[PDB]
Amino acid sequence: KQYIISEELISEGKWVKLEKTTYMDPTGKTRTWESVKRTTRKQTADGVAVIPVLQRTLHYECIVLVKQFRPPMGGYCIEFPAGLIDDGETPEAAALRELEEETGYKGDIAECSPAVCMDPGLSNCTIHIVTVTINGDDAENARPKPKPGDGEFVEVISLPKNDLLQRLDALVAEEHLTVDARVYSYALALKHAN
Amino acid sequence: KQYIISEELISEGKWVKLEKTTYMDPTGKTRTWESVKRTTRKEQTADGVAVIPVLQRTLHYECIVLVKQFRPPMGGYCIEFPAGLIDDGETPEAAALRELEEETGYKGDIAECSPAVCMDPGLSNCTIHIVTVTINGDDAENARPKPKPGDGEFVEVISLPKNDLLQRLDALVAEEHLTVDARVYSYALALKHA
Ligand SMILES: CCn1cc(CNC(=O)c2cccnc2)cn1
Ligand SMILES: [Cl-]
Ligand SMILES: [Mg+2]
Ligand SMILES: [Mg+2]
Ligand SMILES: [Mg+2]
Ligand SMILES: [Mg+2]
Repeated sequence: KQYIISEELISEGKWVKLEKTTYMDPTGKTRTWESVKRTTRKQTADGVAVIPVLQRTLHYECIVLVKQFRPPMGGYCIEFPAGLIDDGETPEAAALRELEEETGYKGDIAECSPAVCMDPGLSNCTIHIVTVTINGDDAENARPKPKPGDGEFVEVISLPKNDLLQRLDALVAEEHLTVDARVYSYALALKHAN
Repeated sequence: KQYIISEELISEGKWVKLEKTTYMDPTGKTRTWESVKRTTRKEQTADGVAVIPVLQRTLHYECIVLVKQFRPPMGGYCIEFPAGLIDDGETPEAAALRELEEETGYKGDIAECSPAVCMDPGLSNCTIHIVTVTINGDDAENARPKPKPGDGEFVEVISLPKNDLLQRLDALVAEEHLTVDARVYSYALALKHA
């Protein structure tokens, strides 16, 4: 019933563009929206985010997160490891690679979402969420080696899965960090389950 | 270590702008980023709210109330938590309960309110509060609830059982062209993972 009629470029940077989208509303009235897109998409999605479940015997299961300065936020954020998918790369492969580069952990794929939207009122940006388990007792994950790309500066923060939401709240309260909405949503549901 | 040095307007719409962000990297070197912001944020502690609405009714399994809308940036239909921008002077809780009623017809009760969390921090400064609200589906107010959508706003309500959320989302994605939001999918995943 609703659909895109046209898109007008407003401004294109190296990484991001802003468009004016014209669309037909379900009454048959014509309407405009300001839309953001990445200039990098080729892929099933722009990016992957990895939910990394660190499993060590005789320990709580942990969710492995990352902390990094985010220029658009003007501050540090706590997030799932994540990055853009390389042209020709599979989401699964992008997940294991990003996870290794950002955390040093080598992990196994458990499940992979369809493409899901990041902020559909604002952008067309999509990701695959990839659940990965990490056998923390294997020698390759003993002293995990983070291999950052150029200009990446990532701190790793592992938090117990069964207390994730209280732990994140603590970090916000004391460290003045910004938690990612997908992280926070996952944490909420761990508490809301049953 | 890292901080913003300057922010230069590249293009400003009515709703969104694009900025050339200059910052200090942790090595002491100056770098740039392209940043999206909204033009609408004033003194709100966040741009918007998303509501996690837990519909509770005697002798029913709890349902998560979700909305389906056409999203011009995406060029299609998306399934999301009920959400909107926080009006100037409005509390996040008030905005959550107001958007929930407008989008779904339901009158909720506040359960909890997150701190400001980031929507896509590699791209934008956009933030929300994620507000958990219970809905007393036994109350006569919530019996046959009518959305009160604004001018040009057209929302469908989809209530799904919490205890099977991920499979039910997967089944809807299998039947039609539509994208699930990343926060909704994250929440459904953690419910499975718990
Ligand atoms: C469908 C009816 N309607 C019109 C508006 C006004 N436009 C915007 O809020 C907006 C925000 C971000 C980018 N572009 C446009 C809100 N609902
Ligand atoms: Cl798991
Ligand atoms: Mg990354
Ligand atoms: Mg990376
Ligand atoms: Mg809305
Ligand atoms: Mg609304």
